[PDB]
Amino acid sequence: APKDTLSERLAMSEGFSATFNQQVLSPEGKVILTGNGKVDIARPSLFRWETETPDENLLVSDGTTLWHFDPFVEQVTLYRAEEALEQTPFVLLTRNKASDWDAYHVEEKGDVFTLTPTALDSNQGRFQITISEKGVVQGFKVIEQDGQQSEFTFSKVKQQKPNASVFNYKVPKGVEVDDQRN
Amino acid sequence: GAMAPKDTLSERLAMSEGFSATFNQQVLSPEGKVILTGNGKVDIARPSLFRWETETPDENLLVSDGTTLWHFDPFVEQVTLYRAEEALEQTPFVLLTRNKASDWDAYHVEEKGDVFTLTPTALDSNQGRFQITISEKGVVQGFKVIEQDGQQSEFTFSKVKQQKPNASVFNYKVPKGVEVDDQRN
Ligand SMILES: [Zn+2]
Ligand SMILES: [Zn+2]
Ligand SMILES: [Zn+2]
Ligand SMILES: [Zn+2]
Ligand SMILES: [Zn+2]
Ligand SMILES: [Zn+2]
Ligand SMILES: [Zn+2]
Repeated sequence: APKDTLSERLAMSEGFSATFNQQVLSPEGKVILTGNGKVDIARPSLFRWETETPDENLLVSDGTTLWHFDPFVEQVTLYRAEEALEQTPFVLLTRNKASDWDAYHVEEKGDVFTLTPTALDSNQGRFQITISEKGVVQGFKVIEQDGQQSEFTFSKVKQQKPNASVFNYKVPKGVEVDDQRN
Repeated sequence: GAMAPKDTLSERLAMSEGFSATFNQQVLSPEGKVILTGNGKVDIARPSLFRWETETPDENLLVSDGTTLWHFDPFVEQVTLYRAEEALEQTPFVLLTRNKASDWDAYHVEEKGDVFTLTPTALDSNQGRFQITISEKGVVQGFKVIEQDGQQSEFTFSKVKQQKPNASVFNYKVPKGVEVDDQRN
């Protein structure tokens, strides 16, 4: 099955580190933004998404707190890691079992897996994960209902679980802290 | 598969007499960041026929009917004419129109899965390496032009129609008011 193929491929490694490039395309197909950064991901639930361009910022979850640090505005915002998917979709790359995909219909074409929300009332868009038969994640795409798509491609993949330390974010000096856990 | 790279690459290209598709381009610097994007559409009929219509970065048209290669630029409103048998001199895209082993005579070819890497056997070539990604069913997914210093111009195909375009698609007619730069020599 497609869900089982996706999950078994994600399960081949407990984590990875990589650089990424990003391209955002309008519904018309026009490039709106290009960006880049780095990622560390350990399964389940742990992700450290570091954006270099165009908006330098850090998003990091230890499975309990989701932190958002933006250096330009000297701000740290706190969220429940329970509500990660509401805030960011990158947490999908940290899944590793078929029951994690209950909200979606899954389809496979080669290494490309498309996850479509089951309900039709959805405002959420579809997702795509490109992952090799050896379990190497090649890309991730977020497609809005109106056709706008943000595309992430991974390179320089280190197919090893990052240390737990990488996700234990400490609030730094010189920032305001906005608690959004309640 | 990988023990006969040119035969496999040839057999896969021969699976369809042509295709049409949209394409998107990314150029990556030697340090791996995106420095340029583009898009357009392509029609290919095998052998030798191609129509590569670019929208970005520069809007322009390249089309060969096997005899004449036309390059039309709408900003300068000029079309240059070339001999089609020298198409490779002007564009690497003609490589997607091949379908037999003797067409890869100038290259060492490596197959790793669906990715075929074409390397000029001698280092002198101003051109660097080429990469064609094509399924076992013959569907071209992408094409890369790689420079020696690491820069890569990467093309990805989408909305593919695995069907031969009509021969009429490649019978370019020079539009009224366009200047003609004849290089057929
Ligand atoms: Zn994170
Ligand atoms: Zn709240
Ligand atoms: Zn053969
Ligand atoms: Zn055009
Ligand atoms: Zn132009
Ligand atoms: Zn060899
Ligand atoms: Zn005109």
